[PDB]
Amino acid sequence: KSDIEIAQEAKIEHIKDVATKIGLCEDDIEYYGKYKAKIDYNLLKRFEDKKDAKLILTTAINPTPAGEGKTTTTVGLGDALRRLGKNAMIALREPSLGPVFGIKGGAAGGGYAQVVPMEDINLHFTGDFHAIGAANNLLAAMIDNHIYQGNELNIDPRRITWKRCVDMNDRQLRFVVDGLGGKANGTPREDGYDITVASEIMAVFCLANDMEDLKNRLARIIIGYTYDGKPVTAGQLKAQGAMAALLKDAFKPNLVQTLEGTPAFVHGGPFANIAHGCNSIIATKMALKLADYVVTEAGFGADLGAEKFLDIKCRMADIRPDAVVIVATIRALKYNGGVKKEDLNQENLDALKKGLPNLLKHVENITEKYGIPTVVAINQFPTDTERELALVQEECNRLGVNAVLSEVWAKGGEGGLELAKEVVRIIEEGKNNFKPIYDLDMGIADKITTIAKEIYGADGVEFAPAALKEINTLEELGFKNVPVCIAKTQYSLTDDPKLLGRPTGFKINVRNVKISAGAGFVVALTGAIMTMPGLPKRPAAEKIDVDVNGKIAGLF
Amino acid sequence: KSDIEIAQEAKIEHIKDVATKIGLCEDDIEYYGKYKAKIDYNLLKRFEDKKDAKLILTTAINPTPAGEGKTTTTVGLGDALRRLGKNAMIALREPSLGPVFGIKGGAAGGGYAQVVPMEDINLHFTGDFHAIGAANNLLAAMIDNHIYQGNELNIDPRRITWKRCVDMNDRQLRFVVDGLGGKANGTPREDGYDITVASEIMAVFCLANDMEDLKNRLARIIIGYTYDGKPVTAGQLKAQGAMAALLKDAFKPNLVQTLEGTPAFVHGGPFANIAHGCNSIIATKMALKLADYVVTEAGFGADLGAEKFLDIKCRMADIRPDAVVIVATIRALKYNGGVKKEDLNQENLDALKKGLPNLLKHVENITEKYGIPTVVAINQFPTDTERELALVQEECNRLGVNAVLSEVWAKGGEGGLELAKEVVRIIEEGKNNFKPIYDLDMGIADKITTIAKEIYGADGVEFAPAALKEINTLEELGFKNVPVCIAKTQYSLTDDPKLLGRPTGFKINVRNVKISAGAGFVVALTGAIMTMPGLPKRPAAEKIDVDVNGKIAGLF
Ligand SMILES: [K+]
Ligand SMILES: [K+]
Ligand SMILES: [K+]
Ligand SMILES: [K+]
Repeated sequence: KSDIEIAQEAKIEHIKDVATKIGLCEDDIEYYGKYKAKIDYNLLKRFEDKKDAKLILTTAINPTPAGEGKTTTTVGLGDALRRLGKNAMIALREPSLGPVFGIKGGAAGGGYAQVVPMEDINLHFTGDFHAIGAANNLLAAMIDNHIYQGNELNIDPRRITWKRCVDMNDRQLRFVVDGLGGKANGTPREDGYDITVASEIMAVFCLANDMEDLKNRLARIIIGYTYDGKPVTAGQLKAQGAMAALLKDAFKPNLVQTLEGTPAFVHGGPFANIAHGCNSIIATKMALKLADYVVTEAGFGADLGAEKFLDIKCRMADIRPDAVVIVATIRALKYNGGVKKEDLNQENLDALKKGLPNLLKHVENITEKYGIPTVVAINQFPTDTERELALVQEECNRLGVNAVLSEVWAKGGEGGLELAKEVVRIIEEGKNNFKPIYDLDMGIADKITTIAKEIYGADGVEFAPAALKEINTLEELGFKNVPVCIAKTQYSLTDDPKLLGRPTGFKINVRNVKISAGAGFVVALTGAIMTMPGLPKRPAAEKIDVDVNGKIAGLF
Repeated sequence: KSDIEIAQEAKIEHIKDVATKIGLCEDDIEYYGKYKAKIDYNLLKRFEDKKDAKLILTTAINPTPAGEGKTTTTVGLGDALRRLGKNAMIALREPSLGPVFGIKGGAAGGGYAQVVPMEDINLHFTGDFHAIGAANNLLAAMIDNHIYQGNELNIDPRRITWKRCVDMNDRQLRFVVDGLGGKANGTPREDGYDITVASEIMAVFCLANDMEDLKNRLARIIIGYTYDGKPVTAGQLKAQGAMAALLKDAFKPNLVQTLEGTPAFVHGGPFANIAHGCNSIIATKMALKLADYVVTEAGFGADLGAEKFLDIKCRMADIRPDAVVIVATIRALKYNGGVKKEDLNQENLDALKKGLPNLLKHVENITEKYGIPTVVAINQFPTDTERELALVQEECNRLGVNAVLSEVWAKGGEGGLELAKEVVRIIEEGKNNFKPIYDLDMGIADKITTIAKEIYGADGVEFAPAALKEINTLEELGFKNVPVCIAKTQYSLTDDPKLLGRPTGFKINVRNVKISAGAGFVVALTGAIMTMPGLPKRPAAEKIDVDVNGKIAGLF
């Protein structure tokens, strides 16, 4: 009935047998128990000529309180594809350790569309996030040590942008002063902690093509500035070698499985606002060699995660999407029309009509702006009536797109058969003219404007004076030709979370612009950003427990 | 040939095949690749009424700038016992991650007496220290959250004794102020970081009998005090279940091997000054059920590690040592006699006899105070003369103990055959009257006095006023009947590191006394303690590197 019940009651295959389904020898894998394995990244060099699998991006409409979660569809579509005899696998992100102790934690997907072992994935898993945190904190220690030991690079300690990290929900570490207790114990400065997944190490980890590229990106990281305002890099500190060493094992993608034994890579986990919201390039590229179909996803709605998957990841990974699945629900669209959280169980075509343009804007963006075959996945809910479901299908058909019902949550891979059938159809029959919505040689401001106008539907962008200054400085430093990562709210196409549906007559306000040199993109900031979540009054930690066997209870 | 070259060239068995030597099937072990495995701690409870293996404690004379073992002897002796057809295994500590990036990694042992894989052990290994850190930092976050959300327990944030941690040599975190940035972001307070291995979680982890005992020790931890001076525990914050959950897999002992395939547990790693300097109780007790002989060790010289192994660990684990090996070198003895670091290669029987009393005191302690069969191990060195060796043997025999030559560094197991014979002999023939040198009934000050008097050969102890008040306070809080852990210099029997040989007519100055309630012992402080070491001018990290293939270089 519950997710954990279904997970712990399911009969699961040994990971070797899962690895066999994607043509991996037992010399290619390293066991972490019977149900987890790391796959060596060096084998990707052997498949240099094999040609990529069909790539299916699961995205969604702007998230709402009604549902939803697109991962059940990602898992389900992978399960359904294998039930139709296709050699398919999936690539997901790994979840952060911190929130599990705040707000319980949950399944990668849910119902009969999950990945397992759930307990391991929601704790240490294979240790990647620890390795990522250790790299981040080595760099922090080496920055301060260099200053402490003489400061030949002339780093202004007040201008260190690099932050420490920990994978806990600890608001107490948001703003600190460290290096206190006299000259024997450091150099006093203002500092702060991000949760590990927010570190630039994570974005670099997830965007590296190979171990060589990983080290190059690490060296490229800008940790701060000199007294005269010159960037100082991790390479100047000779830190990249040691950081790569700490990430040697972690960089190997993790093989797990769905409930129905579909191979699954769970690897990496950056944010979808201040970063790109996708799982590792190494895992995606490796999955594209070892299978015939690959279903992956990007965080939040298609205005953020998909936009960044297509305009950042695809171009850095040199991969091309063959299909997009835009997940949605009737309830969510009624919410976009004006219906209150409590009143969503009642039929309302007029609200559905008013809030449906949110989906249509997304469907329009993928088909018309990006030029990719698209299908809409409607997750079934008891409340839904035929009239409601028909209007969605009707409006999607006006854009030349099918809206298929999905019951992957209740019925697993069977519930995704019709979706899977349609996905295969649009791959074979649908026209694909994919290209990123902007060219790399465009100016940073123009790129931010392009995404704002083309994807969000804005009249334009209002840059603050500080933003304009920062852009000029970044272009002066030689970063004009990198992609753009806009940090804004997920709940609306605009930068105002209240404006639901398909807002018009609006502009985006960019307050600041900051480079992530390792990641290789510029972050454009709109509102306030949370990089370190806190715990609630009654943390879920209080009800987590162990004893005989262990047997960890209270996680879910 | 360097240590890393020996380890890299050695032909090593599959851990399955190592495990079978101590009666373990694949269903008992949990792989971490081909060469590492975790063994379930619950396995111990079905060997309930099996008789314990022969327990051998490897210890040493006081450390010197020269060298002396100690681990090489522990590893080589295990190898030697197996060569004699005995079912022997070893238990060692895991090294901290931080120091590796400052002053390079080191072999678990040395020469031809190593434990492998060396690289993995000097990095993340099986992830235990990350888990231990996560538990520590979860508790920190829960303390601050509780205060932040209302502080029903009435914790005075200025009297929080619990510290955050990280496994990096970062002096910048020794003294901090956190909780800044206004009321949305915490409560301002003074704070600090320990290196992870100094966390009390490490001591609790290492002293827990089982999961039930682990959870009870965790809940028992005092994290600070209320505004009216009452202790506040992790139990009251309801964090023990969550911390236990983080430590579930970590608490399972790690199985690895020596170069000659001798089974080896590597588990836990606390300091030998502010803690007891032994590997985990769970690994030792579990080794005692799976083998016929178990060789283990404690940090620093017998005045520290052995004292704490015998007076703290043994009583808590309910184990009895059968033999003790005191490792020593001629050069180290001559250094105790006043010879300089540079002039040790020349023969000097005058200095040898002058510094021999250090060894004689340790031999006297183990044989007369503790009443355990003892053998002295002399690690061979080319410059040692026959007359020097003869003097040491004569003096040892004067106290009814043999000094056996050990060549385990150069010759491996073969070099320790003669030691193993003598170890087997003193077990069967030697009179064993083992008892700790103090009963738990005794008061805290008397317990401290007894150790100084008996083990260090002190005239007594000068307790500072603060120490006297702290001892009384603790006894009133109900901590009178707990063991005592004296933090002092390792280089001398006294608290003055300059005083070599066998000093007489001295007293130990105890400035403070602090409780580790989870660990279940009291810490007596003499001098200054470093719980967070710094990086040097040119960190080893600078020469650590990875190539295109992911091969790590420069770690050693
Ligand atoms: K995790
Ligand atoms: K800063
Ligand atoms: K380690
Ligand atoms: K404090």
